[PDB]
Amino acid sequence: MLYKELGRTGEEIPALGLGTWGIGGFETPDYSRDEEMVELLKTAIKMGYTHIDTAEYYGGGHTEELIGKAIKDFRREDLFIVSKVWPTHLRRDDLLRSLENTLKRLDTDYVDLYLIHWPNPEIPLEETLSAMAEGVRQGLIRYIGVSNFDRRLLEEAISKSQEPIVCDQVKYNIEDRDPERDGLLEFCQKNGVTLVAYSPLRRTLLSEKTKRTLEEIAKNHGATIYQIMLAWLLAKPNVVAIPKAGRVEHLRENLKATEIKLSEEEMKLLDSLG
Ligand SMILES: NC(=O)c1ccc[n+]([C@@H]2O[C@H](COP(=O)([O-])OP(=O)(O)OC[C@H]3O[C@@H](n4cnc5c(N)ncnc54)[C@H](OP(=O)(O)O)[C@@H]3O)[C@@H](O)[C@H]2O)c1
Repeated sequence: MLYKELGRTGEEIPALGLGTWGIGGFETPDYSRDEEMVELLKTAIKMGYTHIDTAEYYGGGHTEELIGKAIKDFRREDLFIVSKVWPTHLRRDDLLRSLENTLKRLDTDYVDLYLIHWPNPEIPLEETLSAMAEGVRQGLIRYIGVSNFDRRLLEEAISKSQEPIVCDQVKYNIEDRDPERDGLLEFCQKNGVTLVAYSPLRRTLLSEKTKRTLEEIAKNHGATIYQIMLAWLLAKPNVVAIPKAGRVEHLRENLKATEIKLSEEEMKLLDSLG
């Protein structure tokens, strides 16, 4: 497992996080593979997927419940657990309730990282960030961050927050390159913010052109195309990735991607795909 520093914390985290969207349901709870999913999560944690990405929204709360069971076989302090508050709950009292229920469902006293899941232009950022600071002061949150903030909003968040904003979790992969067009990745890299790439496999939906260049490079490393697209992200400074893998095979395969060394010319060729 590759490790990288989170923001300017002097703390390193696993550079591959464990995406949990769809585990125990999507927008609503799905109780139908609960034992299988708890066992999957335990096996991922045991393989080294100690950085876990979840949200109150996930499975209508049930994803955090399953994660809550799975983490009982491990020392809590060895795990890096990330949750998120949905844009409907960014008002102070709603945020603190969401935090509390997240903690209840995880059955733990704190989260390692807590994110604004999406910005809500109707709720002043300063209010939301100050409520999150209360969470930190109370020992309920170790670090705060944001998600789906463009460069301007990240700047605005940084100016309005007593606590450091350690990351911006955004969509970023071999095809989806809004963080490059926005100057967001450069901003993060110059200002000690970790960019966390969600949908880092683009849910496997890729054009023919990108598949063609991915295949060449994959075979040169005797890897899969998905391994190449993870290694490409991990090769960039300040970039961490959160693939979702509901199968052992993919958990194992994606872990291997942390020991691929792409050449300079392969990096340039891959950069040229979006
Ligand atoms: N707003 C936000 O902040 C936001 C939005 C979207 C996602 N996220 C987070 O980011 C995570 C990942 O994003 P995502 O789930 O949207 O997309 P993703 O990780 O790009 O792709 C997930 C899909 O790829 C498959 N997969 C994974 N590894 C594979 C491999 N080696 N070979 C073939 N297929 C593979 C999975 O299948 P199997 O499950 O069968 O392995 C799943 O269907 C989510 O779980 C969530 O934690 C956050």
